[PDB]
Formats: sequence, C-alpha cells, structure tokens
Amino acid sequence: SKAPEALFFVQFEKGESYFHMHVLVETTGVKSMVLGRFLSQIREKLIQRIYRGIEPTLPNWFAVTKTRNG
DNA sequence: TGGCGGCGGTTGGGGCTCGGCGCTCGCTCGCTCGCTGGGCG
Repeated sequence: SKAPEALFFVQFEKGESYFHMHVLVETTGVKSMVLGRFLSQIREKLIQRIYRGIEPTLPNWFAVTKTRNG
C-alpha cells in the first residue's frame, strides 16, 4: 500500500471447531476494486514462505468478508 | 271431530386455494487495475 502509517485491528478467537481471526485494515491507499488483487498477492506470498509450500485444507483460510452471502 | 314424532335445506365457520407483493438468494459481464513478456534489435 506504500503507507506504513495506517490503522488496523486484529483479534484472535476460536470458532465452532477451528481457530480464526478478524483482521481489519484501513482503506487508505487501497480502494475497493483493488482489494481483491492485493489479497490474492498476499495469499500467494504467504504460501512457499510461512508454510514452506504446504497449503491449508480449511476452506476460506484467507479471504475478506463480503456484503451479501455469495 | 283432535295433536306428538322424525327428514332435506340451510350457512356461516374452519379450511383449501390461487394470486400479489415482497423479499432473498444465484449469475453476469463491460470495467477496472494491475502483472508481466517478446521486442527494442
């Protein structure tokens, strides 16, 4: 985003039977139409670095909450 | 000259019905916004 001075909020919780989080990032420098590409790039960077090639099996392991269900 | 007993209709009420309006889920597709690749040569 080229903007280290930005507000955020993270919260680690426990779902019904799996751990999850609720990260929040400001929209400064990142519009809505570009959020998808940045999220996909961050997802691709996560693998082959933090997990060392291995990928998780839990569906929706890294996405963004959408307005409508679909 | 005399009265005491049952049978077809109801006729609104509980119920099915077809419609309206109202909402709530899948699909979409011109647009956008990057990422990168022969070629410059």
